[PDB]
Amino acid sequence: ADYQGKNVVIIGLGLTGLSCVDFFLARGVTPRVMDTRMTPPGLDKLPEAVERHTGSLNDEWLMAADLIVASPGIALAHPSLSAAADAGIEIVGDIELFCREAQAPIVAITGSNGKSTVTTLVGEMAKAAGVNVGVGGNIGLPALMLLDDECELYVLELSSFQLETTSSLQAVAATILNVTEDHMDRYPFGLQQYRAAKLRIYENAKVCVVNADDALTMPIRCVSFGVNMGDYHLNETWLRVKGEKVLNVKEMKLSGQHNYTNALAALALADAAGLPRASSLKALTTFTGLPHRFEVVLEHNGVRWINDSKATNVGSTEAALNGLHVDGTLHLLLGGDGKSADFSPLARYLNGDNVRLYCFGRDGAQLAALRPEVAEQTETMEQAMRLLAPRVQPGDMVLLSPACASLDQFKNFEQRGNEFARLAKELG
Ligand SMILES: CC(=O)N[C@H]1[C@@H](OP(=O)(O)OP(=O)(O)OC[C@H]2O[C@@H](n3ccc(=O)[nH]c3=O)[C@H](O)[C@@H]2O)O[C@H](CO)[C@@H](O)[C@@H]1O[C@H](C)C(=O)N[C@@H](C)C(=O)O
Repeated sequence: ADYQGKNVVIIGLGLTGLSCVDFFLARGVTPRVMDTRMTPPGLDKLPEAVERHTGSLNDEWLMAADLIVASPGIALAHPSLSAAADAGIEIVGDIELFCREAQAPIVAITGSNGKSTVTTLVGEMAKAAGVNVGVGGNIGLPALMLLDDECELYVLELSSFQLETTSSLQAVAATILNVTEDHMDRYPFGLQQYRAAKLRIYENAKVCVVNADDALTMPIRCVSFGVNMGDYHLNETWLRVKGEKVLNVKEMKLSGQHNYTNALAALALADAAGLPRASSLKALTTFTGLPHRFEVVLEHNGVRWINDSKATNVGSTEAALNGLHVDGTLHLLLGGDGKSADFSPLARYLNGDNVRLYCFGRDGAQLAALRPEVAEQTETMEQAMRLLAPRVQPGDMVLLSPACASLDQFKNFEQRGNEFARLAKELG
């Protein structure tokens, strides 16, 4: 697309907003940038020639714009932004800008849990085939920074927020891995509205890949994956495609059923994107996992300290707890900004004599109320760690799986996971 001479306004001075500033500058367009945060993180890195407005949205800028580029962290329902939409002013996000520019097939992945794992796996499968692949999006590397003429395949992790502002995505293969309650602070029409954002990923997708065990992943036919059913399903555990064994999961470094269905989803996408299955299976055997995703950061004196800081919603923490074997006591850390989630689905995991909860952050009290007689509540994760650490015995597990966003107290979930790992190494 061509932006020359257009009045471009970017909302968001984070990672996305900075990559858009550079995008436009490289195209001979100086945008203006605003953010409702008084001192947003990207303020320091903004080129000096770019006008910026912080502490609020600027309606004079918004109503004057030819194009508004909204970072995923601003709600389209923001009254300033709905006013501009009502005036007919075009509003896109960075993924939309990317789709207009990208000149290779895109594999697009969203879901409440499993997103980064499946995105990375497809990237590894591409690489195993010798394909020049760009991997980014919500996984952390702004998509516009992937744009490269030598690139042969793009693998995008996409959030519901990013999908809301995207209209030009025509994925070669698209999946919603699963839909579970998240971001309810951004969706006042609840689960179905959230689901509706995610369902945009299927629009104009050549192959849609659905979770046969999750009805909400299906369009209101798709290739399916599931546990007992699906085109890609599980059979010691085997990955199968239509009844034929393709991989004994003992070859995988990843474990857990939810990761075997992740592997199925990734293989489905890779097959649809045309990647050779043999090299795709190869990548499945090499991939060791992601940082902050059920990551053992210390195993010492018969205790494992596990960094699952990436568990920022209830479904993710369920995937940690569901089927979890612990020889002694599980010391479970929960806490942060729960984004108005119902935490009560976690209750069925917290029974018995071998569980201790340490709840912190903004929604610490609602987390501790899950089972009051086994729960401590502190203000911070550090206080919680120093509380639990004396109590830890050989055989125990210490699990940070906080079911919450970290934004109330931390820069991001990575920072939260790093601080846990330092304290584990200190106290363990
Ligand atoms: C909230 C969000 O969608 N974050 C994704 C985004 O990061 P970026 O730094 O660009 O975010 P942003 O849009 O500036 O928003 C960050 C924070 O700033 C706040 N913010 C943002 C703009 C504004 O004017 N006002 C304001 O208060 C937001 O509400 C949010 O609390 O773009 C990055 C590159 O694509 C992503 O990696 C990053 O995903 C993270 C890791 C995430 O938490 N995503 C959510 C959606 C999730 O996975 O569930």
